Amino acid sequence: MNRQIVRSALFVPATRPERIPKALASGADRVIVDLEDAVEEGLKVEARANLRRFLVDTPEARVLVRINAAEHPGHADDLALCRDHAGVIGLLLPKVESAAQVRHAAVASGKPVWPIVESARGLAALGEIAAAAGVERLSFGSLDLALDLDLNSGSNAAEQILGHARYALLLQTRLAGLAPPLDGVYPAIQNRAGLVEAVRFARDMGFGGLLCIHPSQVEPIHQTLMPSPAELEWARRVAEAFVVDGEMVDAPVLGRARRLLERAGEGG
Amino acid sequence: MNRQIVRSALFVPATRPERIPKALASGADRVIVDLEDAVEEGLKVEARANLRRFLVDTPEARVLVRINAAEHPGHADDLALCRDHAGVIGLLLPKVESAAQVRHAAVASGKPVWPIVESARGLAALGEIAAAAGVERLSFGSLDLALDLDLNSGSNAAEQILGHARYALLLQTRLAGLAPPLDGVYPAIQNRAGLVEAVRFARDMGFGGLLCIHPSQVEPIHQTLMPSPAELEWARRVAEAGVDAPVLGRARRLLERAGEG
Amino acid sequence: MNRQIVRSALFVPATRPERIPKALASGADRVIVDLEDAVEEGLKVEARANLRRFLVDTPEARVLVRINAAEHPGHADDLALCRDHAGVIGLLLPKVESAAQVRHAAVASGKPVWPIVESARGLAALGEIAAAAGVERLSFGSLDLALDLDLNSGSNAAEQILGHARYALLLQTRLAGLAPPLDGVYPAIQNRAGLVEAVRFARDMGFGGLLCIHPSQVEPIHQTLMPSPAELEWARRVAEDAPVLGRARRLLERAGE
Repeated sequence: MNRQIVRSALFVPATRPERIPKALASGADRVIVDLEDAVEEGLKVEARANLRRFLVDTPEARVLVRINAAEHPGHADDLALCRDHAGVIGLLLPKVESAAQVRHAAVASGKPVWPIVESARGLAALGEIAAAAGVERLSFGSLDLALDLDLNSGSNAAEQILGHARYALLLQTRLAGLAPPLDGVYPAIQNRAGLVEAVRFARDMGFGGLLCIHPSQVEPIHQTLMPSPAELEWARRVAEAFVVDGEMVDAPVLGRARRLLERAGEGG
Repeated sequence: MNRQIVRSALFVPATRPERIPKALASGADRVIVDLEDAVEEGLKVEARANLRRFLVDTPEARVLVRINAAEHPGHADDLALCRDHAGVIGLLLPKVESAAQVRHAAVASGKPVWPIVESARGLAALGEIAAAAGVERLSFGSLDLALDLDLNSGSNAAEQILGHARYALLLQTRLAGLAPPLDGVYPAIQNRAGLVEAVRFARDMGFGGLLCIHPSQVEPIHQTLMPSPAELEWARRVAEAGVDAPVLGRARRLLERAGEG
Repeated sequence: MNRQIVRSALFVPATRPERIPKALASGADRVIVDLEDAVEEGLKVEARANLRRFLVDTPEARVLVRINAAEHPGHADDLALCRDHAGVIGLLLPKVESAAQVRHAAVASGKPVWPIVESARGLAALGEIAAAAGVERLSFGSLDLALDLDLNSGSNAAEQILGHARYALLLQTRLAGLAPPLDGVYPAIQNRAGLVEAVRFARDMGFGGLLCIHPSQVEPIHQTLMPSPAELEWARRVAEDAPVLGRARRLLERAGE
């Protein structure tokens, strides 16, 4: 919901509507139907129609939508689509650089916004962005930010620089009282070992999950985020409950126990 | 005093005043009597009484006091204890989240304040906190910060995040012209090798010392901060002569790190 | 060029004017004649004259000049030297701490300014510094910053802190639209392996090049920055999107074209 951990948010282009149910069947916590960078300019109207048809034909489906930003002439149409279909439970706003951009998207759609930091200018304004009314949680465009800062993506030095963006997302999350952020996409679909390392690092620094681009990435993300059997056995008992193994059942312990349950996908 | 290196600041819970003597004789640069985290809510009123009894009974003792946070009902009573006893030479303000909290504590106690940065809010306001009137030096609550940001304490990623926080504390120390800061408590009392690593890393990035939780940690901390014989020879000469401001200042820093401030 | 990659900027002390021609033939992208730290206080006036005579005697020479900081009594004379010689194509301003220091140097010299961030104060005011009129690009004074922050130079902890400071230069470069910055001097002239690693790390985080202190450092810097065969192929084609043109140009400049 607007406060649980999202372990995985899987992109699927609106140009491939047959892949939308496949994305939903992958077990990803959230599916993001993309109308933005994965859809060539000449196919945006067709893509929007494809998404409309999916939502009308599958009313129980729940998805996020990555819309075109305000500079694009289809921004209003994208927002209207988000506004008019109950199945759209939030939208990703790319290239976010101001609080105003967020508010416009949140009010026009009436839906929660996930600002995606993709530039240095967005990072510099993250304080105001994160504090904007309508923001659910933050994420960032790892590749896009690397390009904006002329980094050699994948290098240790680039990761050190991206660490600043990560720190900012984590700090602003806490300051603004947002839901757990998502780490950026790990693009090497064939490198399962590398994905696991990326997930471990994100988890260890307080991210709830990762943005992802192929159904095959879901299993390893979920596996790496999963707490131990012992932590879950304890967490479940603490959730129900009070003295549970010694400590009291206070907000810090429920927040702890309930965070374990959400990392295991046993929230709500 | 308000400018020297403090290599070690050892905590002793106010519920255990019988342990204060050992702390004061451990060689620790400062002893901190704690009224906060190490004292259960139900025993805070009592713990405050124990400290007050220790101060009156031991008028020569010199200690720091870690008071309860600003939003705690006992904050005023903690500040009154710090104000009324000459043996209290400063107070640690936990969970500092604004310059305004520092000012209230500084004016009410009339004693130097040591803000402990241990929350995101604290980091966000570190510029104004460090520059507030009454601040002696900053300290880092690494474990509390880790909890506040949901970090996996001890992991490589967590250490990267804590690096961002340490950088803020060190940069603001310099900008605000504060005395050398203290790095966080290393909790593994039975892991000397771990402690030594934590001290050397802290020292290498400009920290003056570490907060500590058991007398046995004082010796390894002091040993790891002790400058080499070479540094001390050179330092004692530059001191006797007192060569520009920064250079002479570094000579003193070496002498203080050797406990010859 | 005021917006190209500078792969290497080689320091030569003004007390050694005879070494300037060697530095200018080393292949270094820029030569920096130093009037600051490499010159003892008692020789600064003599050194300034050495440079002036060198510039008068050698009009085709193109150099940067590292002047004395704003608070040094010779700051005005150093600036006048930069103003009066057409061969001075820019100046390095040490221990920059305000936009006002940059504007003073830029107006008094009429030349581009290269602020050197070497103090906590400079870091704190970097947004204003980077945005000041006359700034070409930023450079990092890692050894002087390590002194200002009481770091143990060369240690892991010190490099972690320095990394945080490097980020500020990289971020402000992008926000202020400056030319590619230069990373700090790698002091171990005899450790070629360590130099190569320092250059690779710098390049990977977005630095255009390194400040250097010996001509033997130039070749390894240029070789480490040299893109692969495929990267240039693509770069040469795109030469013969606006941000893509920027990346293509960056590649060619890293290859010395």
